[PDB]
This record gives sequence, C-alpha cells and structure tokens, in this order.
Amino acid sequence: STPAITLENPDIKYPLRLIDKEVVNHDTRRFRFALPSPEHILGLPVGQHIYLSARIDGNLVIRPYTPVSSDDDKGFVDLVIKVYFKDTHPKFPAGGKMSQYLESMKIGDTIEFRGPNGLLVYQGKGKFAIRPDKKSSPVIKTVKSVGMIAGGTGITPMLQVIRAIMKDPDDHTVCHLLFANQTEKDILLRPELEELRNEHSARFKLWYTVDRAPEAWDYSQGFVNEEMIRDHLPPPEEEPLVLMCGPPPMIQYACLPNLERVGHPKERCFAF
Ligand SMILES: Cc1cc2nc3c(=O)[nH]c(=O)nc-3n(C[C@H](O)[C@H](O)[C@H](O)COP(=O)(O)OP(=O)(O)OC[C@H]3O[C@@H](n4cnc5c(N)ncnc54)[C@H](O)[C@@H]3O)c2cc1C
Repeated sequence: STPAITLENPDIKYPLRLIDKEVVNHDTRRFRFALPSPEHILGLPVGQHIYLSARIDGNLVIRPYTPVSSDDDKGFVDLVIKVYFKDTHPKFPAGGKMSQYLESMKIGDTIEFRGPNGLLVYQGKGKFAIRPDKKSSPVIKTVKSVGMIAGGTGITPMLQVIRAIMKDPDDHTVCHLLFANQTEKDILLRPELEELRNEHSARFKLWYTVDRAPEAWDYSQGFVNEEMIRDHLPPPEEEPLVLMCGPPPMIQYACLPNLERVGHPKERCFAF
C-alpha cells in the first residue's frame, strides 16, 4: 500500500495548518505545515512545485514554492522562505508580499496549497519528462549529468532534484550546481548543500558566486558568466540537461547568453 496523498486534484486548494516556524536567521524561516493526517504525504513529484495563495491586504497573491520536505516525510510539509522585508533593499522598498504575509502568520493559521505544478518531472536514473507546455506530452530524455544554475530562492527546485538523485544509490546522474546570491549572508540552505557535498562529492559538484564577496572568500564573485559555466557545469559535449531558477535578469542576462557562448543549446535550457 502507499500513503494517502494530500494534493489529490491540482485545481483544488488545500488549506494547511501552520504548526512550527523556525527562525533560521534574521530573514530566513522554515515553516512546517500539517498535512491532513500524520500518515499522509504531500504528493509532489520530483521536479514539480506547489503554489501558495492568499488574500494579502485585500488582493489575491499566488506564488510558487518547492518544499524542502519530500514524499518521504509523513504528516507535514516544510517550506524554507527568504523574507523580503520592507525598507531593506533600495530597489524594493515595499518588500515582498507573500513572504511578509508568511512571516506574519500565527501558529494555527492556515494557508492554501495547490499542486503539483510544473512542466518537468524527474523519472529517475537520469530520465526527465519535460512538457513544452501544459497541454502537451513530455519529451523524455535521459542524461548522464545535470547542470543547475540557481539564484537566491531558486535553490529549492535544484535541492529537491539533487536530493532525489543522491538518495538513489543506483542513480549515477552527476549534478553540478552553480549557486548565485547577493552576498554570503544571503545564501539559503548552505549547511544542507554542504552535507550533500560531504556525502556525495562524486555525484554532486557545488560552487557559489556572490555579487559582492566577503573578505574571506573561496569561491566566485560577480554574476554568473561564461568562465563560471565552463568551470562549474558539465561541458556541452556531454549533452547535459541544464536547469535554471533565479530572478529574470539573472536568467536573461547572465545565464542564457553564457550557456549559448559555451555551446549549450539555449532552446533546451529549462527554467523552473
Ligand atoms: C519553482 C519555484 C520555486 C520557489 N521556491 C521557493 C522557496 O522554496 N522559497 C522561497 O523563499 N521562494 C521560492 N520561490 C520564490 C517565490 O515564488 C517568490 O518569488 C518569493 O517568495 C518572493 O515573493 P513575494 O510575494 O514575497 O515578493 P514579491 O512581492 O513578488 O516581490 C517581487 C520581487 O522583489 C524582490 N524583492 C522584494 N523585496 C526585496 C528585498 N528586501 N531584497 C531583495 N529583493 C527583494 C524579490 O526578488 C521578489 O522576488 C520559488 C520560485 C519558483 C519559480
């Protein structure tokens, strides 16, 4: 038998109750929500995400999230959230709508989840099912390696796939992650990524870049560029799948042009 799934229908919203909220650091939270019973699982295929929706100051707001939990976790779903507070970043004085709304929730409050969503599903042992659009059949392709470029919150789609591969000892897919952030302080999920590197270095390659670097810095500084893609993703001759998730100017200016310069087919670079 298999556990009961929570996300039974992708057009249904499921209000889930907040049970724990961890202050990871000043602006990072881990929120745990209860599933309908302690024996349920979420029902989120690897590669897909959920949406949160709420009425936030009178207007509907919907945003995608990839949990840090998996379908191995019974009874709960965990989201790691960067809270974008007002009056912090000069280009974003209002801060972020859903992340500040999540920060305001009280234990016992509910929020609507929906899913699964997303055009990519990882089928295991290097095989990805990628739809060109939602109403269309997936292209299945099997790769030996996966390049991953994450910026900021775009790490959680990558971590979900990395963790699904590493937990299968007979999955020989090698993942190469290049993870960009504004500063060293702003990096999410660093201990979790470094645990995976400690345990799985043969199949997991980890590199960081930061827009501005600390005094003591072992990795890259600046935006993702051609050199970093040569040095930190599989070469195009190996025909890796390239996955990306990050802010639009990062994808548009830093990632796609440089993936193309290296020779990866741009048309095949998938953005979550
Ligand atoms: C597939 C997928 C999975 C995701 N998973 C996660 C996840 O697990 N965790 C997560 O936290 N997010 C995740 N995101 C991002 C998430 O969807 C939202 O974009 C994020 O929560 C911010 O939404 P918001 O409503 O708070 O901000 P919005 O109101 O939408 O603000 C717009 C943008 O303003 C910028 N911004 C606002 N304030 C600041 C500031 N203080 N500093 C810097 N920039 C700022 C941010 O770049 C923000 O995205 C994911 C996105 C995708 C596509």
